[PDB]
Amino acid sequence: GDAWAVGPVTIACLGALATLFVLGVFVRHNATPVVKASGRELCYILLGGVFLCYCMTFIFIAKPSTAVCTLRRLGLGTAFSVCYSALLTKTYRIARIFGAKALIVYGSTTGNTEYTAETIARELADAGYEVDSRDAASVEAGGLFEGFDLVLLGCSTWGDDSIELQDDFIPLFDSLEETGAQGRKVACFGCGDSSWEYFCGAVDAIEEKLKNLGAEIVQDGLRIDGDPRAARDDIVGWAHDVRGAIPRFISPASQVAICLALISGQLLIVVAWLVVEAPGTGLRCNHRDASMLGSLAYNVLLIALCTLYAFKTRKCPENFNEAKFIGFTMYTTCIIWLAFLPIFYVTSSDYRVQTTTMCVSVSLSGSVVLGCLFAPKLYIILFQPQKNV
Ligand SMILES: Cc1cc2nc3c(=O)[nH]c(=O)nc-3n(C[C@H](O)[C@H](O)[C@H](O)COP(=O)(O)O)c2cc1C
Ligand SMILES: Cn1cc(-c2cc(C(N)=O)nc3cc(CN4CCO[C@H](C(F)(F)F)C4)ccc23)cn1
Repeated sequence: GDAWAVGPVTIACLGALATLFVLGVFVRHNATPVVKASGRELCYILLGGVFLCYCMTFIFIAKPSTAVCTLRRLGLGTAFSVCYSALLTKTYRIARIFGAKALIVYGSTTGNTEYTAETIARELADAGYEVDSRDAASVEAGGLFEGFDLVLLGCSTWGDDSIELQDDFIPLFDSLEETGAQGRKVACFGCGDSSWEYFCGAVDAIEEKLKNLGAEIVQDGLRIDGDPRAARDDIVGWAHDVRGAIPRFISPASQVAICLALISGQLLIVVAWLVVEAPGTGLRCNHRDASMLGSLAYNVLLIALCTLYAFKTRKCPENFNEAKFIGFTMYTTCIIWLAFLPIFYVTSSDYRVQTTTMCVSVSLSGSVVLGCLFAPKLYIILFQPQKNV
């Protein structure tokens, strides 16, 4: 009578041993760039989740009792939640540190502010910003700041007996109300000369109109004297605090925190369910998974939210394109869940079939995380150590 359990137990043991091997390779090479360069704590949380997926088999195969019924209810949702919260936090981290995007609008005649913007654009590019540099002469005011996390306005000072903004910049300055500067993080720069009474008067003028509109001036204006090439060290130095506006780093403790919050969401659903509907029997558990689908809905949200963010952040090259492999993991995950959920529905009337299918789908969900995400990571660590130094 235990024949039906041989196949699922074999998968579960092979899968558990693979997950342990992956953890072993990772912990042995813990300070290595492949393991350190991304969400290290998140990849250990993820492995724990994959280990729990395989272990769920032993709970499905077990004879129903108060303890087994508790474990099943609590575990099915939790196992998945650990995986999909670690994965969502990984893509969320990628989306903040590389998702960030900046816009540079400059007004230049002799190419001085046009050079300042080029060297600023390079420094921001180096900080994982999708930088877009645009001359003011070829800029239309209406909704120009929309979609941008950071906006840098560059302008030289002109006018003989008084201050005057650079020729190309004036229309943009005149219709500044229309760009969407309210609540936007901004910073001004510009080239001028100290032989002139009002050194960089254009910067002061732009800073002040931005202030009235309700813009968030992150840093004080960069006012350069003479040739910008000789003040290059201060330009790049100014770029060090403008890049700071949108965080370029989420701390290891913060990653763990947001991941633990999302897992806690599942816990609260399935613990609250257990206290309302007391676990027990009388062959079968008292409260089936179909009696309350709130645990499943939460994991479907996590999968949906994750797959959205994974696709949006796919082209990121950080940590040997881990973003691409999270993509594959997630596209494969959707396919498993879209194929199995209808099977469970149309098969709900045969318990041994439900149990057996659950052993296959939960383990397959684990195997996909090991195959798409970890196997490529493993191949570099073990067979390409020169690429891991
Ligand atoms: C007609 C004229 C007016 C200027 N007025 C000012 C001024 O009031 N304040 C200032 O700091 N620089 C002033 N300058 C200096 C220019 O801003 C400087 O040459 C600048 O580096 C040009 O930058 P751009 O290539 O970005 O246009 C003036 C220069 C000229 C010839
Ligand atoms: C890949 N994979 C996901 C799971 C899984 C996961 C979860 C969860 N807690 O996150 N809860 C499940 C509940 C059930 C019960 N069905 C009874 C009849 O059908 C119903 C519906 F609506 F889905 F059709 C639901 C079945 C499978 C569940 C297993 N494998």
